[PDB]
Amino acid sequence: SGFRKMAFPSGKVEGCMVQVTCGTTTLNGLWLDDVVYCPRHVICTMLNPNYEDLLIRKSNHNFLVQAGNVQLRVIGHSMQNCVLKLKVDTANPKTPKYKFVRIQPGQTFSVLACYNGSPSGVYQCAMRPNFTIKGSFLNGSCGSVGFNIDYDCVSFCYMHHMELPTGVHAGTDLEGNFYGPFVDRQTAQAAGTDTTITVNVLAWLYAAVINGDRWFLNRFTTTLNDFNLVAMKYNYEPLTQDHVDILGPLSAQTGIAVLDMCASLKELLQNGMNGRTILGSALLEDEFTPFDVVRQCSGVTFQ
Amino acid sequence: SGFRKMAFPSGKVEGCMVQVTCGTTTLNGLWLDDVVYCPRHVICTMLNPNYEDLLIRKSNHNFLVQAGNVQLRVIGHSMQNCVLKLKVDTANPKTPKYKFVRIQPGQTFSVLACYNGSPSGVYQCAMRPNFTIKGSFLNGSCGSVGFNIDYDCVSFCYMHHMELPTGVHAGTDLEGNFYGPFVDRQTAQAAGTDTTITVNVLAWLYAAVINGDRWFLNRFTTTLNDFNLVAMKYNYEPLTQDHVDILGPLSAQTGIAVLDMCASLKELLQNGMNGRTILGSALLEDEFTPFDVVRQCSGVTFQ
Ligand SMILES: *[C@H](O)[C@H](Cc1ccc[nH]c1=O)NC(=O)[C@H](CC(C)C)NC(=O)c1cc2c(OC)cccc2[nH]1
Ligand SMILES: *[C@H](O)[C@H](Cc1ccc[nH]c1=O)NC(=O)[C@H](CC(C)C)NC(=O)c1cc2c(OC)cccc2[nH]1
Repeated sequence: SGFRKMAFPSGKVEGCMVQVTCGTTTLNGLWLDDVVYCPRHVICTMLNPNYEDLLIRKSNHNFLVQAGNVQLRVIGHSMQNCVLKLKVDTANPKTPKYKFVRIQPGQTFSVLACYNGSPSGVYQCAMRPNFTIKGSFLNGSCGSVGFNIDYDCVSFCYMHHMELPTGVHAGTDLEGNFYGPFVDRQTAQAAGTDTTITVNVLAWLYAAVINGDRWFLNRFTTTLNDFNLVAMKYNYEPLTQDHVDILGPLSAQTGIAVLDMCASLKELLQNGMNGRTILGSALLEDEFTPFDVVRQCSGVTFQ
Repeated sequence: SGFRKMAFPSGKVEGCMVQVTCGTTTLNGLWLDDVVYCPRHVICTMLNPNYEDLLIRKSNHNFLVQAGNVQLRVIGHSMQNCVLKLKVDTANPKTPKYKFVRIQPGQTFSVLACYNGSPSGVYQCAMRPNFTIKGSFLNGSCGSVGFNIDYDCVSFCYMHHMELPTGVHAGTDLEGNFYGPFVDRQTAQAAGTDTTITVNVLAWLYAAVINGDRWFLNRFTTTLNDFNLVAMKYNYEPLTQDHVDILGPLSAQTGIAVLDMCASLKELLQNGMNGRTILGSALLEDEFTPFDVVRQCSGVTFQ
């Protein structure tokens, strides 16, 4: 019993973290096979950089790459969108089975926060509809990564580049393409309007039911259309039928049809919890996907 | 910027997790040097076990220990309080620098939840004043461990044995001694009355200030005595001067004396947040120690 915001075991990713220094800037890189991936702004010195030019100047030896104590000789270098790829003379023996994936807003992943090539800690978070994440990142964390694990395969989805004036965070996929409309410039860039991930809240309510919190379960039902109208008023993402279907397995487990839970959520948005808590929380939690709930409640393990 | 409930990187502990089977029961063990530590109730078959007797029957070969794919030959076995120690013929090459510690209520640690010797995920939690933890543990998780990391040293403090009727969790230190008044019997054991960790709430308020949430900061001050009276009414641990001193460094950082923050908390207990949030939360968070705050806000890393 019990429901926690659980992160993936981090060891497979820990074994890939390195430190990358160019001139005076040091940030984190990701060492897979004989390539180190890192954010390209390590070659900055930055209000508007011309990264292709800065890279003509730079030669391999200008990149100091340290894997713990060991220095790794850079024998080649290239750029792909906003990430630098440093070919090194040594393949990482701890490289896991891996993919690069681009996630969708609403999906979750674990962040391994690193400084100077060493891990500080791990937590789970959601890609917000506005393509930001509400993380815990200080200066020097750039190049920390986000990931999911599927059995033995690490799917890297996020590399950290920037903190916005709002104090939320923004970065790229491992092909260097930013999530959302940001650029890797030392300029102030505004977020974009966020909304709550409605399908995730419903998953979290099924998790509550599975654990034992049911007070919020109202006797009524509703239509997808009617619900999506009450949602718009409270800044909630529209629920699609793809979402309704993703919730089917939880619905079948708990004996509660999706539209009934939709009724029960519709109430909460209108009356609040009146001092009550769901799974130890007093706000409606939207950073658990339906998969996350099934994983945690089923004891799914990795390898 | 940003404050998350961050767990320790789990890789050092991942490298120690093994599967232990006796007859039909399989749970998790901790492999350090040539010893595997696990909960002794793996030799049960359980309403009131006589563990010393069951162990006379058992011979080494009766313990099936698997480290991933590899079987580890048990060449000796012994009990220490509620944990079994299985000497194996092979020393774990991934053993980290480590200590066994017994933590104090109010302190925090990370849990690496495992099943069948494999990790499911990692999260941070607090030892409650009543010596329980509010975890996420299913049947078969027993032998999962809790730990802290200090640079390169893993300090193991918790091994999981039981879930109480309340659905909170209870276990031992790595010397097999239970936290709180529980026993490893298949019986229903009641918790004991819990309270909120007052020093941790204050740390969490300094964390808020450090990040930018200050609305709750009242202009008044108060005495330790006066505050501890308002606390008792709301089921809050008494704040001692040892606690006040542990908060000194945060106080010095933020320019806010400890007793002033005590005034500002005294209000919240009396008026609530009136629909407002501190660090994205609408309840007063008590699972961050003062150290946890400084670690996270300072970028402290491990190795
Ligand atoms: C890389 O380690 C850091 C990450 C970081 C810095 C500070 C706080 N939290 C963090 O996570 N990245 C950067 O510093 C960016 C460097 C590159 C992409 C140019 N810069 C920013 O993230 C940044 C820059 C600015 C301004 O510059 C005018 C203005 C306002 C906000 C801002 N954020
Ligand atoms: C070990 O893997 C499990 C852990 C566990 C089981 C179920 C749910 N969450 C969990 O974390 N431990 C056990 O099953 C204990 C076995 C040993 C210590 C005997 N048993 C319990 O934790 C337990 C036993 C009971 C009752 O037995 C009459 C009654 C009520 C609650 C209860 N908990």
